[PDB]
Amino acid sequence: RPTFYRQELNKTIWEVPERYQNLSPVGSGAYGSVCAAFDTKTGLRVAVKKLSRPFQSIIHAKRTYRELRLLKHMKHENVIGLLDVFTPARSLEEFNDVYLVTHLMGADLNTDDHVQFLIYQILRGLKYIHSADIIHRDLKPSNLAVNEDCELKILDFTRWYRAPEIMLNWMHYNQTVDIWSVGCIMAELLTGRTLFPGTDHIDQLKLILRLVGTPGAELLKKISSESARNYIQSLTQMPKMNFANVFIGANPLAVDLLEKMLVLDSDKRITAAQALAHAYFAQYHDPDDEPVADPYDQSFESRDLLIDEWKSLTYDEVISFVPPP
Ligand SMILES: Cc1ccc(-n2nc(C(C)(C)C)cc2NC(=O)Nc2ccc(OCCN3CCOCC3)c3ccccc23)cc1
Repeated sequence: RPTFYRQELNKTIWEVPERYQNLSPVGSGAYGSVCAAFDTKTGLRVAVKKLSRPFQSIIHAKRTYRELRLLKHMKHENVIGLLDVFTPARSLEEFNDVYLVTHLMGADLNTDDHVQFLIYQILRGLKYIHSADIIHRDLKPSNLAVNEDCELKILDFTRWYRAPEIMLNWMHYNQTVDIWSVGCIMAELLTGRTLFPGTDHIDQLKLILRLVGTPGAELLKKISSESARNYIQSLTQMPKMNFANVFIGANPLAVDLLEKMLVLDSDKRITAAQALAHAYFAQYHDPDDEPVADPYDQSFESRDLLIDEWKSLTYDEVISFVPPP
């Protein structure tokens, strides 16, 4: 048990071990608040997350446990991972706050070579997480860490990048909702503008159908919601657009990979595994270093336990954490 020192950053207090210095507020909000700091034990700059009120409700305590256990299983280059994780209390009774650490990467994702490297790393990071049965569901430029080397990591701190089959609100889509999010990002990189800046769910939907055109008899026969079907079918029939003319001036392999990422039928959208195998990442693909992730247990997701129960479980995770080599 190292020396823990206290300090009031923003409207918040911070009680972290001596080894972390130059605590510089970087961001706060709906999650906890992050501070950039320097790790004298390893010489590296880090990002430290102080989870808000870890266990103020059952949703807070469950969510807490869910972040810790994920990041504790996440070990990939193109995916945020756990350097350290600590707290100032000894014994479960005193356990009140949790802090997380990671490689300070600087800047958020917010040149055909640059969109080539950049996007390749997202799909590489996605295939991995997805291979563990995890779906980001919140993929957007602000959730993509990138250093000056253009090296990019995925994390999770709009509707604009959300998949169609979840604007209407589906109860069980697939992992490719993430692939749609990528296609939206790749389009922003190449053009500079937000593909679908819908002002509302319904608006956003109009926007999306304008480019991709409205559903076919095959897709339509795949929606249970009369409401959802009634909303879509109730929109003026629209011809899908000529992506070529939409993204004129871009490498036609990038245009072609897009056509495969922005398909309304999640059942016919390209997966990450498959995306990496596109000709657009020929200069970067290598099937021998696009790893998958060990098996991830999220059966806990299904249960409803007491806050103290969720709390103990997390206490446990903390103390059983082993730092990377
Ligand atoms: C409940 C919950 C469960 C899971 C998540 N979740 N899911 C993912 C995956 C899917 C991408 C693996 C990632 C996360 N969690 C995070 O992305 N958490 C974080 C966000 C931003 C951070 O630092 C921001 C500062 N930024 C980082 C890089 O350096 C520059 C600044 C963090 C710093 C230290 C520890 C966690 C951080 C989130 C919440």
